[PDB]
Amino acid sequence: NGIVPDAGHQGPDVSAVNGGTQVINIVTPNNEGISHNQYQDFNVGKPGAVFNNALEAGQSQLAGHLNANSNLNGQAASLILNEVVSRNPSFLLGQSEVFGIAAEYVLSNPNGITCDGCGFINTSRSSLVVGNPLFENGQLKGYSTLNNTNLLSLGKNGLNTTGLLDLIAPRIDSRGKITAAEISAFTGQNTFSQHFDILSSQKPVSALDSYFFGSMQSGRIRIINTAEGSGVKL
Amino acid sequence: NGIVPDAGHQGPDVSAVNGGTQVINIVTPNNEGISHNQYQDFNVGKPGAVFNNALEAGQSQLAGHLNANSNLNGQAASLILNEVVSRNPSFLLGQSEVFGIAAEYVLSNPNGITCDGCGFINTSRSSLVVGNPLFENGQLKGYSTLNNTNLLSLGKNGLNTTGLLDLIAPRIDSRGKITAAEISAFTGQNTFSQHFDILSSQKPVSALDSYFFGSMQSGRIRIINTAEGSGVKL
Repeated sequence: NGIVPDAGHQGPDVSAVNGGTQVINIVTPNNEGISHNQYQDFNVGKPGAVFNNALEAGQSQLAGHLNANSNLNGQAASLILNEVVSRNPSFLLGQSEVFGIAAEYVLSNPNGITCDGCGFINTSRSSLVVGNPLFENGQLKGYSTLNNTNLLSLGKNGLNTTGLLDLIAPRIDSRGKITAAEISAFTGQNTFSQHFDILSSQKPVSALDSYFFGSMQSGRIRIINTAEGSGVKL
Repeated sequence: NGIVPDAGHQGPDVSAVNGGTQVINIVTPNNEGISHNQYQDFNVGKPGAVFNNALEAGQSQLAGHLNANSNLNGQAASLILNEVVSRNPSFLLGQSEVFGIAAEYVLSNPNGITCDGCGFINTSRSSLVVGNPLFENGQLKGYSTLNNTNLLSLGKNGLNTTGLLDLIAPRIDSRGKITAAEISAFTGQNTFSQHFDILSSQKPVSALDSYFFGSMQSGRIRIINTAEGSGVKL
């Protein structure tokens, strides 16, 4: 059971189909179209995980036939925000599929995220954020990696998606092949808008060095490091 | 004598001061402010090279006191375009200084460019183009790396500038520390605007792989590879 929802209102319904693939019936989107899901644990194993963003029944790639997600109330998410609220880091070793209506996908975990052979299916954009979402008056205002020195790690088996990819962390350590339509990596201690515009930056008390080994199979790569002094090694 | 001007109208006056530092009195800018300099050979050694873009006499960093460049006729270049028109590749092993009015700097050499401990002083933007400039009706229209498989190489001693940096080539092989305000690397077989907007791209007949080893000390890095299939290894 890699994914364990929070007990409260923003905990989605989580189950599994024969073979171990996890199925997540994401919570009702708010009026902005954001499904804000909170978790005590968020990990994807080799059998993968399916996030049900469907308004009609149909065939998922990883978990077979599923009904429409009743939680949606006829209103598919524009953004599936997965927020780890505990101190547990995340490990992604398999595919995350959005079943139904294609959406943006975010995993935020300020304790650390590791991706080793992970991928994202039917996402327009997927973002991995070692940091927290920022909310004002119940609305998403952006993200923060301030005062955080934890790591976004990408292992030897890499990361694949047909969509856009954002990698957001105090520091990144990547050792595998990253395949994506576009890759954006933002490092350092920053605050961000909803769309990962950098709004502010702070100088870390100690060096925050990032390391990119391996190939990046993408037509467009951007790397922004705001940690004045700290570098990007390739 | 690393730098040898073309014999014609666009060949600048090239000399040297005691110690071997080369001094280039760039040609009269056109009405767009472009000083279009043509060369049989263009190489910068450890003593460096000073491009005289000065309207008044003064002190250069690398070559001591110089007069204003008489060729300017009171009209400093906005862009110093250095074009190698022969089949000779370029090696840059030292600093290129713009003396006088800060300008944009371009070196175009479709035969190949190698930079090992090179740098750029008093440039707002410096671009290394393994490719040719494109001219229509006497005006600069952009650049081309089409039908070219040659290499932009950066060696163990790296490249330093306080300004923006563009690296434009069919393929790039970098093994050292690149320090710049911003780094833009565009690889593949492309046509470009004057400002390195990609206007067209072609699929190369064979793979054009680029390799980035070493650190990139810059707050903003962009890598665009249009060679569908070919990758970027870090």
